[PDB]
Amino acid sequence: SGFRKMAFPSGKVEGCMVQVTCGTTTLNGLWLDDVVYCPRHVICTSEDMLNPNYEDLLIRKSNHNFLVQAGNVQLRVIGHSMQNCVLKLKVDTANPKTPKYKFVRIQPGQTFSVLACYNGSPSGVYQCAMRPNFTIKGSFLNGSCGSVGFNIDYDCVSFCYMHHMELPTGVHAGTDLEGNFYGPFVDRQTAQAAGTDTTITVNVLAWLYAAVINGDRWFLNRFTTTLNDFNLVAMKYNYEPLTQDHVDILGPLSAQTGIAVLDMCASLKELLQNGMNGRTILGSALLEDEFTPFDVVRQCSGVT
Amino acid sequence: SGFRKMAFPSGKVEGCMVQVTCGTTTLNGLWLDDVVYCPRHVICTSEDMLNPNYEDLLIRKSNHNFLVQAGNVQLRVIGHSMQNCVLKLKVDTANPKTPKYKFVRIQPGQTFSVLACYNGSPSGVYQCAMRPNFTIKGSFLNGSCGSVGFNIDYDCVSFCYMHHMELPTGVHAGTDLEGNFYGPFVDRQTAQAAGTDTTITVNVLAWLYAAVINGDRWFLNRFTTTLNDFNLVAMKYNYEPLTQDHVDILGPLSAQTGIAVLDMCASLKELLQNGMNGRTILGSALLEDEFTPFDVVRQCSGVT
Ligand SMILES: *[C@@H](CC(=O)OCC)[C@H](C[C@@H]1CCNC1=O)NC(=O)[C@@H](CC(=O)[C@@H](NC(=O)c1cc(C)on1)C(C)C)Cc1ccc(F)cc1
Ligand SMILES: *[C@@H](CC(=O)OCC)[C@H](C[C@@H]1CCNC1=O)NC(=O)[C@@H](CC(=O)[C@@H](NC(=O)c1cc(C)on1)C(C)C)Cc1ccc(F)cc1
Repeated sequence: SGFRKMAFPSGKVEGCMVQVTCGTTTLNGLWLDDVVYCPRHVICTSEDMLNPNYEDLLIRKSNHNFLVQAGNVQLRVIGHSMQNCVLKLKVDTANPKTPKYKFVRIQPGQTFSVLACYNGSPSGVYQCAMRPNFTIKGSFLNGSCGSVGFNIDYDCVSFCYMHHMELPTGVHAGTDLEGNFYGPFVDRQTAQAAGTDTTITVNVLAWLYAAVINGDRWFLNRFTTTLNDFNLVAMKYNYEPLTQDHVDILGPLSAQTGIAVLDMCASLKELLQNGMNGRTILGSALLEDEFTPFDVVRQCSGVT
Repeated sequence: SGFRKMAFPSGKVEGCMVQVTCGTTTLNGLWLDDVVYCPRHVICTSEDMLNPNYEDLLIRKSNHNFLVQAGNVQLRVIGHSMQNCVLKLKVDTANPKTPKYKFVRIQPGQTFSVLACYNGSPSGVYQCAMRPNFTIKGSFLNGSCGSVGFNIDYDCVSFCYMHHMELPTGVHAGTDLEGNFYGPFVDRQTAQAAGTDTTITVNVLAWLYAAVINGDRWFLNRFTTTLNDFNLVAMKYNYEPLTQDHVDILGPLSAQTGIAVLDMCASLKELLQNGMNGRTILGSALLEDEFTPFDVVRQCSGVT
């Protein structure tokens, strides 16, 4: 038993991380088959970043302006292509460590593992969520860009995130592996509004089932509610509305514990109204929303 | 910027994980060179676990009663030895993925990465601390035993932990890689008292520095204090006393921020006395103690 913020094992992704250099700019790239993927802003001089014309800037680059190091081995870049906000660098070598992989675009509320890298070297692995406003609360310093987020489905790495930017508020923004930003964000150093960040209500409920499974039950009350009563209270507290799809997703946890979703909604309504009164749930003094119902089922069934 | 509970990349340790089977009992093993390391309780039937005589049970086993699977490859066991609470199985094949490695015994308050495994397969990586009472707040299910904890110093993997036990209180106990238990625990299904779990004061201070670096300053107060004033208050709140070694170790963070250790001690004293009043620090509604000063330096400098 016990419950922790758990990342997927990072090994299959470590063997894909290379260093991409263009003039001063050194950041991380993802080496799958004979293609290296990185942020297209590797081609920007800090001055460009104000208002970059990425076509005009890329046009003035040759294959040879791009330095790719895989450990100590140099990869010959034999092609440079722009797909939305990512650079695709064709290389002379297929990566022999390439795992089975897909590119996915994840939805708000979904979690992924981030392999935080600097100079194409892995430093750290942490789990986080796509926030409803399509930001992530990550840990990223200078050189971290091109760090990827991924899920693992047995043998298949599903890449969902590539890190491009921090907003002045200290939260993070990036793209799927086809170079489309999550959220209304652009790869430009100008004022960008995130949106009001709401709580992921379905995830809070899954974490409350996590809590009951680990013997933390003090917040289980007598009452019940409706999807409509609950949502009317939830919106007051900047919580995402709960839909029937959310209730059906919470089904297995409901069945395991013998607590109906709408009884757990009734308990969460209390916690929002009356507060936690200084009691912790699974060692946290606040309601946690960065665990999906799959994340909870993984870690209370032990999927490998 | 940003700040997360971050595990080391798990790749080098994934390459060492094997499944060990003895009669019914299946659990995880660590394969370094031509030796497999696992919990000695692999030889116990659930009935034995009440009061096991490990000599009498081991005596009745031969090299061929031991099935080691490394993915699909069966390893031929050519020798079996007991060192404290671990089995050493001599195998015909040195592990070609053996990294540079040490066995270290960590101190209370130090952090490590856990690679949670089932049937010799990696499922997840999370960071935690050796509690002052020599327990860990982990996530382990049935089959998790032989899962290891490690630190990584560039290319060298320092193994510090092998999981053996959950206590009835839902916290965890295990050994160093020479099979010595952390704390007063034995590998038996009998009543074992953990000890009073205190807060790791040096880690709380490092985390407060982490907070100031990330723009979270609201708790920086007017006062100062002495090592003795602070410690006198710290003991009242079940915090570990702060020593000169702790002040010296907090030096880099002190220098970075221009905030002297005893000024941060003075701030922490207030938080203990007044409580947190419902505000958060780095997204937590309580004082976090599972980040060392090295962990904070790692993540506010980006060591790779
Ligand atoms: C990754 C790239 C890098 O380090 O370059 C190689 C040397 C890096 C990661 C972030 C910096 C520290 N924390 C991070 O997450 N990203 C950058 O270097 C970009 C930094 C930004 O994201 C800036 N964003 C803005 O300029 C901005 C300001 C406002 C109001 O809205 N957006 C913040 C640090 C402010 C640099 C960059 C790259 C590409 C761009 F199109 C713009 C900026
Ligand atoms: C790992 C062993 C494994 O993989 O089994 C091989 C098939 C596993 C870890 C725990 C299971 C649940 N979560 C865990 O972290 N260990 C066990 O299966 C042991 C179970 C325990 O540790 C029990 N502890 C006690 O028996 C106990 C009771 C008291 C007062 O103090 N300690 C808990 C389930 C309660 C089984 C085991 C192994 C070795 C032993 F010496 C005794 C018991």
